[PDB]
Formats: sequence, structure tokens, C-alpha cells
Amino acid sequence: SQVEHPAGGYKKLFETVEELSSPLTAHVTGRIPLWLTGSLLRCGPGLFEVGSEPFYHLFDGQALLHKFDFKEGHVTYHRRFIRTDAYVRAMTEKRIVITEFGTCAFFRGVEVTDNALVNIYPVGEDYYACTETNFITKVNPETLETIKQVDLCNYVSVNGATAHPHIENDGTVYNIGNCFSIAYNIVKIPPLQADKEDPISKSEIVVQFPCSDRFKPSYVHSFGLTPNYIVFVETPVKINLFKGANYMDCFESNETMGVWLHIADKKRKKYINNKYRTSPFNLFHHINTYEDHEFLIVDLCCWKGFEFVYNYLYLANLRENWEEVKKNARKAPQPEVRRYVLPLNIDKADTGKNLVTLPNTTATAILCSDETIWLEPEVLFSGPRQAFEFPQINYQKYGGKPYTYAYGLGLNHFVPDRLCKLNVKTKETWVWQEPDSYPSEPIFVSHPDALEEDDGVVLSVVVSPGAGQKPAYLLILNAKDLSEVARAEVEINIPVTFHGLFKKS
Amino acid sequence: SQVEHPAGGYKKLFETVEELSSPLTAHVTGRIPLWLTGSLLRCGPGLFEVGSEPFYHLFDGQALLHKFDFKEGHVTYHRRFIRTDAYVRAMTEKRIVITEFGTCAFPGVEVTDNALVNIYPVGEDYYACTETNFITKVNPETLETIKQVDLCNYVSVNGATAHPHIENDGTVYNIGNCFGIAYNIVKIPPLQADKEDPISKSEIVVQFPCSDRFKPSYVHSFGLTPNYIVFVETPVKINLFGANYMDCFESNETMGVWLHIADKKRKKYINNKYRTSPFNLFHHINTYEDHEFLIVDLCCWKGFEFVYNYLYLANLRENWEEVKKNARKAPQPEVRRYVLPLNIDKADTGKNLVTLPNTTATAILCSDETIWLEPEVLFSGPRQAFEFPQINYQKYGGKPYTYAYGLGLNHFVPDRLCKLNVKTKETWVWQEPDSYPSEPIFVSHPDALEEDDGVVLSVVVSPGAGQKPAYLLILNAKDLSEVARAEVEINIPVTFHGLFKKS
Ligand SMILES: NCC[C@@H](O)c1cccc(OCC2CCC(F)(F)CC2)c1
Ligand SMILES: NCC[C@@H](O)c1cccc(OCC2CCC(F)(F)CC2)c1
Ligand SMILES: CCCCCCCCCCCCCCCC(=O)O
Ligand SMILES: CCCCCCCCCCCCCCCC(=O)O
Ligand SMILES: [Fe+2]
Ligand SMILES: [Fe+2]
Repeated sequence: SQVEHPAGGYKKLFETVEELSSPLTAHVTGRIPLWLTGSLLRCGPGLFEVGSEPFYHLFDGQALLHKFDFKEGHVTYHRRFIRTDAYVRAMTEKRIVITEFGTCAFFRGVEVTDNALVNIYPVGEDYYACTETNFITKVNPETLETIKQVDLCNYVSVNGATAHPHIENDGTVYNIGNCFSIAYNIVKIPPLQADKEDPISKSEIVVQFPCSDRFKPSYVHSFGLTPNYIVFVETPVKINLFKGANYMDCFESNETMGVWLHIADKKRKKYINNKYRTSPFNLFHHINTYEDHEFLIVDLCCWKGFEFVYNYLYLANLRENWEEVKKNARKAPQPEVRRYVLPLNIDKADTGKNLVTLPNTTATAILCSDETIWLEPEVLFSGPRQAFEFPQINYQKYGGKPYTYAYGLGLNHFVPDRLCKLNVKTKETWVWQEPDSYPSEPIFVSHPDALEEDDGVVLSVVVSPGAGQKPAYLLILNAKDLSEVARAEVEINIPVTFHGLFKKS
Repeated sequence: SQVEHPAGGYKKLFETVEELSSPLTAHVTGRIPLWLTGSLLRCGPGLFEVGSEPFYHLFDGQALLHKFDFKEGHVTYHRRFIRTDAYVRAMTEKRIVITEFGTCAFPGVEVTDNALVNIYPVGEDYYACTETNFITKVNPETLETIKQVDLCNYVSVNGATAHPHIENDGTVYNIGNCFGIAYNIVKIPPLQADKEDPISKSEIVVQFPCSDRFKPSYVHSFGLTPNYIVFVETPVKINLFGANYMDCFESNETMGVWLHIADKKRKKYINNKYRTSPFNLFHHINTYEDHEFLIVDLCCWKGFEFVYNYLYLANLRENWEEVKKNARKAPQPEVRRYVLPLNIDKADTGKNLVTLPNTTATAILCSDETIWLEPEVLFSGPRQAFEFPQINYQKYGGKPYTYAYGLGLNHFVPDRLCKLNVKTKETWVWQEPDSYPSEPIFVSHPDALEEDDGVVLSVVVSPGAGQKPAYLLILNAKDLSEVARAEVEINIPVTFHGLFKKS
């Protein structure tokens, strides 16, 4: 049955907070596992207005870096605003100086935002907060101090890069970005070598994907990586470069193209000219990708339709009362977890037939006479305006490999209100939910000696603004069944966070 | 997870049998419900060769009419071959005389009247049918053949489906290919006071347009609500330009699926251009109206390749490892809910029109005014079809509903019975090793309060070394728990469709 939020506590996700001067001690209930040693680092908006000047969109608020430290069953919480050009110049001029995703600021040229509110990832011995532009911000993972701004355009030919780089076990970083005919470039950052030189200075383009439209690249949020293949999903959400204006103003939907799926040989650094085609959807998050007998298994968090989902994420709409939030989502794209199966071996003799001969899937791939391969998905999870989103897996051991388990944030008409575990083989689900509690993306941490895939915990940051309650807490669930293991309660609000990582120490 | 059939018992589904001179008494295990009074009538192929001349396709064998009679907890079984032109002329000339679906006869166009697919009521009469212009009046008590009827003598259609909709007053609706190419809805009225044959009062009430001027789509079934008719135009096309029927089918690679609605009461086609990805469709499950949306529940096969290509007898008779290998590149079966908006507002161009709270089905209004549909998937198993769907038809046909019953096909071999809650997607299964059931037919308890207060009846082939070769299975519709069997000592070949006639 439909869970309701009439009290409107979710509004606290989108309320400005102050940074701390030093870490707070969190009040622990239950038992923090003694093997859990390290830092949960997470990025989100923390400042939603500069004086009387408002930010309009969910992706506009000034980057706030959060840290929960775990040591011997005790927890501290710390947060600092990232000292980006956007933040520093805003504090200096006491106004909005840099144009954000959905907020225009009112020549050196186009001043692109470095507001790194989306994610943080490792490069060599360093950590970088990012958005989706050419600017990433080196940060100190212990003090949360801002170290420097890095312009990727100083190193490689891309106009931007996603907040979802793939990290191989040796520390190699892969990312994708729009580039110049328009194309999409895969960037490779090598591991830190003996010479100890900055790995970003050894950045290179390893392969290029073509674009469906000569002058209009698709919005790309994430991509798939296996040992042998790179998967790129080209969606009908297009950037109109032929466009006072913010970033949102430049987006349009291509009604006729549907979705084009692209594979590249990772090791031979070659685009493969297989024309994979399917019906229109928005895609933000790949769940996982893997190889199975010369098929690519592509697990996706989809939104059914070509209308840009970001149209529904203005702060004015997310701050409305619950009945209005539900009404606003009535005509939105429907979320759905889909498994696509891409055949690598295309035989002309099988023209007109289903090429997906795997025994354990209902996904199909029809070879047409024009050599397009029409894909139908296997649906893994589908709930009415109930999204399985911000997906996480046991990434270190099962990223790019055959796997069973995904963890997700459950969005109820775009409001995060539960944590989900999905068995992608059986479609069995587990749920954690508490009334008037709004969790964040769940991050999986393995028991260090685990042989099983789901032997560990998930960490989520939860906002719980009740009359007589602690306003926020770090939630620790058993990854086996999402049963509660512990909470670390703080006496201050925590706004929405998007992505992060657990840094073991 | 995968159920295996190495013993190859399913071959008995496709083995010739002899008709009976009179009904056999069946051996009852468990308890036949005492409220169950009437006849289970079912049609299928019974003769798969005429001497040394073989039939090649599943839909070629000569029509056999089956009857299980229920009275006071006792059961009889009777079967008679239908005396069609195809059967009579075959017995006369001791060879294949009439061309069947997938078997050419060697010496104008003599169209098959081999009524092996279904039986349905018209007025006080019962008709066995295939999908041609010829239906066969049969005696539901004796299983005697009464008359051949040519629908072309009454209405402008080239054929009609084996899946007419029957309203509670006895009104029959059907669809068929016709000229100016189009698809015609035929209406046969109830028997009136004047007592004249209702078929002589047959009329075309509405016409659906065709996607291709010269190539009609194959149509197996259609949807009916109190106010609407739903027709699904698939990419399986009949190319009118020693051939059999199978030879004339081709797949249109680019059109996908076109969905069509007509106003039933105003007898008008509605020019809403519903479009989706390619699939084969044989069986509509149910259709209903929900706040100016049509809910369209379908048994789909993902792809444009004709599923009938996989149903030649030579392939269905192969050993189990070969049956599985043959199905590897076949379309994948999937139960899908489509939601068709009736109210299209131009102001919502580019958006999802499906505002219903209880579905993930979408309908995107495009600038060219096409409405692109995405389904809600209700059931999906690898080469495991929920097929031959049945509901509590009398009370829930065309209406909001919760429960469907189905035959489970394992790489096209029927090997289980299924119940689906279309709201929660919960399933129930009945399955026994070396047991191959038929379409389940629902019969309501006379004092039923709920939708699933009753039983389903299925005919099961079980040719194990030391077992009765076939039986009538009765399951409780609540949980598909076994209630009774009526065992016979003779084989029963595959049956497609039928009905329970209450007495
Ligand atoms: N988190 C979703 C969007 C957010 O990260 C964001 C914020 C600001 C700008 C932005 O731009 C997206 C992209 C548009 C195309 C581009 F090439 F200019 C590179 C940047 C994206
Ligand atoms: N249900 C399996 C198909 C079977 O009933 C069958 C047997 C023989 C002929 C046949 O024809 C289908 C179709 C062919 C074209 C048509 F226009 F005559 C309309 C009917 C169909
Ligand atoms: C935790 C966020 C809750 C608020 C609403 C979220 C709506 C999610 C829509 C799909 C994914 C959006 C992109 C993920 C965030 C990012 O990486 O920038
Ligand atoms: C009881 C049948 C078992 C043998 C193989 C069945 C394969 C069915 C494929 C999908 C449905 C085909 C059309 C239904 C039959 C009919 O109405 O003529
Ligand atoms: Fe993201
Ligand atoms: Fe049928």
C-alpha cells in the first residue's frame, strides 16, 4: 500500500545548514561493528540561497562535504563547504556569481560552475569532489579542507566528465564526457606509479563513441565497464549547443530516436559498430555490467519516456506539501529497473530472430535487415512512481562481474523514504522504512574477510525531523536482510546528499 | 529451477487416437464437487496422418470434440471426430484432400473447415471453429456433427477468429480480415422470440483500418469492454500475393505493434495512433475501463518472428534436449499490461498520459500525435509462457479483475497450470513430473462471493510406465490445490480451447 508523508519532513533535505568547525561525537544506539574502521564521505547541496537570492534546482545548492568516522564502535560527524570558485566568489560578493545547473547569475567568457556537490572519488593518493563539468576539486579526506581546483581540459579533450567514474582495483580511473563533429570520449587516468607524478597529468583518451546527432550530444550521467568492454547508453535527452540562460534551458527531448546502446572493446581501444536500439527512457545510473558467454548483461535504473526527469526536481516542487508532490509526479516518467542483454556475435543467418540464447533471461535482441539490433528488457523491479535509484553493489569484488545483489534508495514520487535490496536473479526484495525518515543512497561495506557477496553492512544518512526526535542519524543495516544493526544520532539537520564512498583506514 | 522432461511423454499430445462409440466411466480420486453439473467441451487435433500421408503442423490434425460430463460426483469421457468436409473427404479418398494450415494437399480454393481450435454458443446452438469462414454446428450432448455454416453467406469477412466474445445476454462479437483491406467486427444477436437462426441476423458493426493496403495482420483474438473494442495489429502479416497457409505469413520489421480502439455503442473507430515495440499476440487475457483509460492485459511473445514457425509436429515430437535447443532463438513469452488513454490533450505533448496510481504502464503523446506505450510486466519466465489465459469470464469479462489462470509452456511444451494475481503479481503453480496439462477453464461455485470461489478443469496426459494414460484434473481456484482427478485408460491428444456447459 502507498506510504504517505503528510507532515512534510522531507523539506529538511532542502534547508540550508552551517558547516562545523570540528567533528561532533554521535550518540550510538545498537552496536557499530568493530571491523568497521574508516570514513563515509558524501557530497550534497548545503546552501540553497546566497542572502535573498535563491537557488531554484536540486543540483544548484553549494557543495557540502560530509564525513562519518568509524573507530572502535564510536562515530564522529563533520561537514565543511567546499571552497569552489562558485562558493568563494558568492561569499566575497554576497550574491550568486556563477550560473548553476538551474539558476542564472545576474568578459573572461563563460564561467563554468565547479560546484562539486555530486560525488567524491580517488585518483592516485588524492580524493576529488566533482559535479559533471571540466572542473573537479581536490579535497582532504581527513580535515575536509579544499586543496585545489583541477581543469580536466588542461589534460584531455572533453567539455566535461560524469560524477560516476569507474575505479579498477589497481586504481585506474575511467570516465566519459562530451567532446569535439560532436562525440563522446572515454578518459583513462592511470594508477600512481613509482615516479609518484600526478596521475591526472598522464590522462589520455582511449576510445571515442559517435553521436546520433551531428550538433546535439545526449546527456550522459554514467556508463558501464567490464574487464573487456565499455557500454555507453545514448538517451533521447539532448543538449542543444545552439542556446540569461542556465544549463537546464539547453536540454530538449528527441521524440523519434529512442535509446541507442554502444559497446567499445576496452583492451583493443576500438568502437564496435553494432547498432543496438530500444524504446525511449532517461538513464542516470548503471547498476552493474558483466560478460556472460559473449553477451553483455546491462542492468539499468530507467525512467520510461523521453521527457527529462530533471524537470521534476526544482526545489519549489520538492518543498511542496505531500498531496502536491504526488500530483506533480502524475505525468512524470515511470521508474523501472531493466536488464538488457547485448549480443557480441551477430550472425546474418539469424536475421529476424532473437539472438539472446542465454537460458536465465527473458531479455531479447532481434537482428533486423537494416542490421539494427532491437532490444527488449527483462524487468527486475517496477513500482508505481516508486523508484529503485542511487544503486550500489559490492563494487570492489563484483563491479564488472557476474553478481546477485543491488542496494538502492527508494524514491516515493521523487521523495527518498526507504532503503531497498534487490536479488537481480530471483527479483526478491528487502525494504527498510520508518515513518517520517528520509534516507540517502545506501553504501555497501564488506566484512574484510567476506567470501559471500552480501556479507557486510550498508550505511545511509537519515533525516528524521520529529517533534521529540534527533533530527538526523547514520543508519547501519545488515546487508543480508536490511535489519538494523546500529544508529549514530546527531542533534543538527543534514541536507540531501547524492553520492559518496567508504574510505577504509 | 528448470523442470526437465527427458522421458519425452509430451509426444503422446501429438499421437493419433480413435473416437469412442459411447462415453466411458472415469475412475474418480479425491472428490468431484457435487455442485459441478454439466459438460467440459474441448477441441483439438486427433488424427495426425491419413494412412501414409502426414500432417506437418500442430494446427493440421483433424478436429476431435471431447466431453467430460459431471453429475453427482461421477464423470464420463466421450470423444467423436467432427464430420467436416476435410475429415469426410479424407476418410472417403483415404488421402489428404483439403490443404490444412501447414500441410498442402496434392490431387476454386477449397478453404479448410477443420474446426480443431474452439467451440462456442450462438443462440441455442454450439459451433466448433478454426479461423476460416467455415464453422461447424455440433450436438453438445451426442458430439454429432449437424451442419457446416459459411459466414460469407451472412457477412463480409474472409474469416473469423476462434475467440468470439460472448456477452451475458448471448450476443456474440468476433473480428475477421475483409476488403476495403480492413478488419470487420461481426455482431451475432441473442436468440429472439421469433426463434429465427441468430447467424441470419449477423451484421458488421465497425471496421478497423489496416497498416498495409495489401497485407492484413494475423488476428487470433481481441478485447471487449461494455463501451470499447480493442484490436492489436501485430507485425505478423498475411502476403495475399503447392502453397499452404503458413507459406503466406511474413514479418514486418519496422511497424512494431499498432493498437486500435472503437466505440462499441456509437459503432465508430477512434483515430488514436497507439504504437509500441514488436510482439506476437494470440490471447488477450482481459480488458476493462478505469477512469477513461483502457487496461489491456495480453499474453505477448517478444519479437516479430511468427511463433507458429516453432510448432511443426516434427519439432514438438523431438527428444527434450532438442526441443530446448529449437526454442533458443524463439520470441520470449511475457504477460504485459498496456494502458491506453481515451482523453488525449495536446497540452500534454511529450509527457506520460497514464495518471493512474496503481500502474507503471506509460503512454507518451508525441508531436506527430502517435501515442508510444510501455507495458507493466505482470509475469516473465525464461521460455516459460503463461498462455491459454482464462478468467471468471461470466462475472469479470470486460470488467476490473484480479485473477487469471494459464497453461505454463516450457519451451512450448505444456507442463504446469498457473494462477496470476494481476494486481500483486503473486503466482500459484500446479505441476507433476511426466504430466502435460491443457488450458485451465474456471467454473464458479454457485454461491461464490469472491472472484476465485470455484475450480479450474484441465485435461492432463500422463503416459508413465505404470500409470493411467490421461485424466481430468480439478484444482481449487483459490490456491490451485488438487480437489479430484477423473482417470481414463486411453490417451487424449492436445486440446486448444473449450467451455464448461452448465446443466
Ligand atoms: N547532478 C546532475 C547535474 C549536475 O551535476 C550539473 C550541474 C551543473 C552543470 C551540469 O552540466 C551538465 C553537463 C552539460 C554538458 C556539458 F558538456 F556542458 C558538461 C556539463 C550538471
Ligand atoms: N489457431 C491456429 C490457426 C488455425 O486455426 C488455422 C488453420 C487453417 C487456416 C487458418 O487461417 C488463418 C487465417 C488465414 C487468412 C484468412 F484470411 F483466411 C483468415 C484466417 C488458421
Ligand atoms: C537523494 C535525492 C532525492 C531527491 C530527488 C532525487 C531524484 C532522482 C532522479 C534520478 C537520479 C538523479 C541524479 C542522481 C544525482 C546525481 O548524480 O547528480
Ligand atoms: C496445448 C498446446 C501445447 C502445444 C504448443 C502450444 C504453443 C502455443 C503458442 C501460443 C498460442 C498459440 C495459439 C493458441 C492455439 C489456438 O487457439 O489455435
Ligand atoms: Fe548520480
Ligand atoms: Fe487461441
